[PDB]
Amino acid sequence: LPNITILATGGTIAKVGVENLVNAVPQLKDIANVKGEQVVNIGSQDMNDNVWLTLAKKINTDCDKTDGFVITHGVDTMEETAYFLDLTVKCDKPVVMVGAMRPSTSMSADGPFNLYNAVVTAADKASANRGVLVVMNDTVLDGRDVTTTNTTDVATFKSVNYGPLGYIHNGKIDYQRTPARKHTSDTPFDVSKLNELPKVGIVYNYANASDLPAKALVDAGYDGIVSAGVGNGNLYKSVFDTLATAAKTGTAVVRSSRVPTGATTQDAEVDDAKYGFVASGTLNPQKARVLLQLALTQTKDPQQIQQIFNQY
Amino acid sequence: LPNITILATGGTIAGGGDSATKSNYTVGKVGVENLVNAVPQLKDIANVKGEQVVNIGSQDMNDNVWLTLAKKINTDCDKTDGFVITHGVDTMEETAYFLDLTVKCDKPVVMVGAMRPSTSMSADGPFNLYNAVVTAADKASANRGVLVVMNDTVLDGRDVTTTNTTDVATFKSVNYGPLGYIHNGKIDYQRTPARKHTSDTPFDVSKLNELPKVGIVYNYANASDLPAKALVDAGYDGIVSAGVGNGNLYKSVFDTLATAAKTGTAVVRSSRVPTGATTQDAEVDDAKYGFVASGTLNPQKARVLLQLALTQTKDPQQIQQIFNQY
Amino acid sequence: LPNITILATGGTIAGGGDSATKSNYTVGKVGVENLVNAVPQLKDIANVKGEQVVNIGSQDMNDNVWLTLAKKINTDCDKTDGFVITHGVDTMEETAYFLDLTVKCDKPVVMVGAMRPSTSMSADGPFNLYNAVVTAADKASANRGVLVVMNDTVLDGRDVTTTNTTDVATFKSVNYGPLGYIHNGKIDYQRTPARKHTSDTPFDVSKLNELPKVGIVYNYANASDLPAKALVDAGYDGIVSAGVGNGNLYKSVFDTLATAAKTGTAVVRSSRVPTGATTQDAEVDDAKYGFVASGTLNPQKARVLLQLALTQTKDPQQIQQIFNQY
Amino acid sequence: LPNITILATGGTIAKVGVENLVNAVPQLKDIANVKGEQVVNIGSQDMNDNVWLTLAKKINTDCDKTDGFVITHGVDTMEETAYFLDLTVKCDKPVVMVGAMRPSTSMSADGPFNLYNAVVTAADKASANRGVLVVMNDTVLDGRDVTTTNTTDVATFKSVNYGPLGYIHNGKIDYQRTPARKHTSDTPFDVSKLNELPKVGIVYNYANASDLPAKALVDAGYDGIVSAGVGNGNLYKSVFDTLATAAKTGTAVVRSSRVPTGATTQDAEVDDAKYGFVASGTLNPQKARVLLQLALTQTKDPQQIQQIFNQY
Ligand SMILES: NC(=O)C[C@H](N)C(=O)O
Ligand SMILES: NC(=O)C[C@H](N)C(=O)O
Ligand SMILES: NC(=O)C[C@H](N)C(=O)O
Ligand SMILES: NC(=O)C[C@H](N)C(=O)O
Repeated sequence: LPNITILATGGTIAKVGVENLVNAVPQLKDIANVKGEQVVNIGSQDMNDNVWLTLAKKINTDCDKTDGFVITHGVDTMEETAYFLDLTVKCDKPVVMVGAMRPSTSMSADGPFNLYNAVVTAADKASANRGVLVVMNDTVLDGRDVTTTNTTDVATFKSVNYGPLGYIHNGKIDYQRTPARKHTSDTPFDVSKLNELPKVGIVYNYANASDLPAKALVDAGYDGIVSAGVGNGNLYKSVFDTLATAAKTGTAVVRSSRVPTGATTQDAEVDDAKYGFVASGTLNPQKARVLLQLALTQTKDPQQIQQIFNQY
Repeated sequence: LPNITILATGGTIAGGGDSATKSNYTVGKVGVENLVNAVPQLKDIANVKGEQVVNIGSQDMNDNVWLTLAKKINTDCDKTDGFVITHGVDTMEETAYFLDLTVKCDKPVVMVGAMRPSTSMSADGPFNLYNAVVTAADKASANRGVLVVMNDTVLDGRDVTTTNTTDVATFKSVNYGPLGYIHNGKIDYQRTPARKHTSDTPFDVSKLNELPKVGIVYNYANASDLPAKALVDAGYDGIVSAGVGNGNLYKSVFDTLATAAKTGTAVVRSSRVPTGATTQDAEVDDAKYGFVASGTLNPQKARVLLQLALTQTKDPQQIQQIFNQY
Repeated sequence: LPNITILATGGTIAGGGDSATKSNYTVGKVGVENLVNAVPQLKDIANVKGEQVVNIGSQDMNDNVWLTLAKKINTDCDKTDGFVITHGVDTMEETAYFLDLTVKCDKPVVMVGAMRPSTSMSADGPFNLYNAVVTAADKASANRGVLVVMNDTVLDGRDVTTTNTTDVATFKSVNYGPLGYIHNGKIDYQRTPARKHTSDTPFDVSKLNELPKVGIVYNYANASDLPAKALVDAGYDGIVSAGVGNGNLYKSVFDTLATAAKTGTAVVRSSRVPTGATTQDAEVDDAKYGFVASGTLNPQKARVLLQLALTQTKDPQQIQQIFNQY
Repeated sequence: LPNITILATGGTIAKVGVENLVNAVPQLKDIANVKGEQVVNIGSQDMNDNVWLTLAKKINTDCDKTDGFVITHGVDTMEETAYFLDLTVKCDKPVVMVGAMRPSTSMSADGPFNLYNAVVTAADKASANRGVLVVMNDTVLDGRDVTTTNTTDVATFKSVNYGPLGYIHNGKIDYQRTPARKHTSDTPFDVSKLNELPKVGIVYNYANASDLPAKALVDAGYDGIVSAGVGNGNLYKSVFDTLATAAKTGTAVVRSSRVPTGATTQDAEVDDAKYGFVASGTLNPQKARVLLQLALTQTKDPQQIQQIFNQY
């Protein structure tokens, strides 16, 4: 039976401790020897750079001591942690994240079977070399494309652009897809000796949008700003003016979109080369922030950041 | 044949690039007469009159174009059988909900745009405009509130949103679904929005020169409170939170909006999550902080209702009631 | 607290396997009392009374269980405040539309099932049944026709379908969207089906012992006409075509149904395609062949309406009118 | 510039001849030298075994004479032809199928840009070794998972279980996925010397379903029957009884589902081993018929057919 390490971080799936979660699912003994460690116990709405750095280093350090990792986490920023670990984890043994939309005490609580299926996924050797995974609602989702689509639905987690890697049925996964984008040990991002990440903020676009958010970030000397643009990454004129300034003043600017699916493209309405802006592609704002932080540990050059956004 | 007025505001439906193949284009560069003349079959279904209100990308849409549109429809109601509004896709869902809450004309108001420019191969704008006129000319379209017609579908202004950056099929009513489908110039309506719209709302913009100041802040891991603080320091009437999950806030953002709400800033919890209600009775004690829960209203759509709510009241209980009825 | 009757028919909500982990299970093996007793919180929202009508997998649902359900609801209407019907997922969308067209009780009728057996880890059935009772007990649920409540969502019997073989979230109203969403025991209704249902339909099954014979044939490349010929040779009252695309037929299948329609078999074009109307004024001259276009009705749902239509009339024009109103 | 062969078969994208279709899109000269051949001019509702056999042999024979193939086809059975060619084509040069929901003469006709994007896809060398493709609505879809989801929508074609391979924007594709299931030259199906396929029929399940369709197929001595089951591939009792008989009497039986997404699984309500039935997995009825016909050119053994349904 596989040795599987659960790293617990909190979320609705749990204040409840790592060992209690395991004990609630005695069928885990059927498929793995599971050891639990508490990393934090926080709502993922309070997830932060320090936790991300902790997790990346803990998995990188303990890779050779276990066969697989399950990370119990909140739903709210699961998609941000998953893509951060996707880009920084050098362990090519399965790393699976799981949470729950309903608490332990709720009718038809989703947590137990979710944890079960996450351990099935971490225990499957076919799961190796697919990068960091999210397993929710009997589905195996790659850390780059996966996102929460509904505020309360148990089926919230979907890979809305490129689809899932595999479905789980009766403790077995039929894997039919693997992410082409470079992940884990195929990325140059090395966080082993970092204690902080570049400061990257996100501003929202809408009708009559204020430039004051964008100006507060520039005024604070932020390393990068992601735009949650309208439609194909477009910018209200005030926000465009403040970000045009930012980009030629030592702030990297990424155009993403508030629109829940599809790429922010080059060659549409915005001359990215003229402004020194970067097109996020299918990365939504919060994912674009992840990659922009990491790109900025290697470069400040807008053209080299665009190459990163085309590769990872 | 019914009298239909097109009020043009620009958008990619009125855009052009130098190639029919290349994705490059500039917006709001073609007049309404040009859009009308690219749909020769329009004569078969309506007496079309075009007026050019503005010629902008909807990325530059603003309060003043909203007040101008609402006042014009309300003023001209008795002069026409229906309105079509040519507009950009990017903020269509915002304009549509604004007009849905402020127009008192109960004759069909239909918005329409296009994802491909007028210059491109298989341009979507011509059939979209044909289908928007069909809808505007349909007696059954009346008393449904303000509509968006895109990709053979009639959507209500409240739930309608753009779901994809490039796809001609992008416009969907992601929570409650479309009102009807258009085939061969006919509509089978099976739904009407229950939320109050148009002549059933108390919002009157006929005398208004401006709208209350409402901003949107994004939540994410390690979110800066600096955007929230910038809006509070400029004395904003309202802030909408694009929350994570069921409208949750990073602790820094939480503390700044809690403080803001105690000095009388209106604060609405919405969600960055593309579908589902931001509910009461979740992780946030709204009554305790004087916050308002957006329901199915996404952050940009919650702004619209919060701006109009702040023209009646600054009370968080009464703003909650408004978010439960409109 | 309102009086709610559960009429149990079996389904996976009443299923069990020897493992909480393994996918193996057998259906309709648990009584209603057992389902009631696994939802202790039901006492908080209703006075629940269970009656076991049948105990079957919905894969074995049939005309006689449909007549038994409709007659029982109609008979007992005055004895209760609402009905919940525990049923399998597989044919729920068929039963739901049958009852939507035949029940004259305008008190909430709510159907509910589960994708995981009662024995499985994170079983969906207990919260599903809680949420089906909430809906049945909600005064606002009345006059909406027959409902399906699954995964925190209230769906109308006409548009509701199962979209996934295993997913707890499978039930969706794929053309016109849900009626409301349930959070913390409360419902925000924003839609009601416009098609006529319940006390607005002319269909009366109170005296009926049987339903007219209606079969379904599948279209595909190189489709055999043998299924179609088998139904015609047994003198079927109606055939529904699961067409390709916009309800198109392979030429062999076409020729057999054309022939059948000229001897008085009712023939409805539906589509194997999971969303969208099978329209008139496409590739098939329906008036020429005496065919009927199903609209948004999928083949199994078109059967339901064709069976009930054939109890009033065998005329293709009047069956077309029925498919345009119900 | 790539040499690209268009094989025309009909559909709404066209009675209009192969050369007229090309001439309507003069921008094709920008991206390929395109030669057109008329194979048939039929509505794809009348697609048939003979056409499938023609196409497979024509592409296999002409592989070395061109850089890429585009097949113009009706929407209605596009998903059946695509999966047939996916399994029988030995050319690992791009094979792209395209159609249109609207005719040439319609307002905002989709055909022109659809054909353009199909040639972009056939001309891209990154398209090679992904198996037979469908390009519709700016999307590249694998021939196995792709299906029509709406009767009239231009965006009808989707890979509803595993998602698309790539999006097309400005004549370029960002490919992020490839089908894992074995296709083209990785399959043993060889149709080069076949003039007919095994007779496989499809029967529909619903409440009070007649056994008469299933009995007519058995009575005709059909080689196989696919069940479009209810839910997870289940069978109305009458249909189950007639198919239990078929399976032990020289008819292969495949359990598929009328439900538009998800696998028909083993280990649910049906003892497949006891009945000698095969579970289709994510193959819908009409796709299951494709693979069942081809499996039956190699074997009649239910256990060997199940292995085929687990591999292709
Ligand atoms: N269901 C959840 O996990 C929500 C919670 N606020 C979290 O993300 O931690
Ligand atoms: N397709 C479009 O219309 C996009 C454009 N930027 C607009 O919103 O005006
Ligand atoms: N989940 C389910 O209920 C499936 C079952 N075969 C039924 O329809 O009775
Ligand atoms: N749009 C289409 O192609 C439909 C047509 N009946 C076909 O498949 O040939």
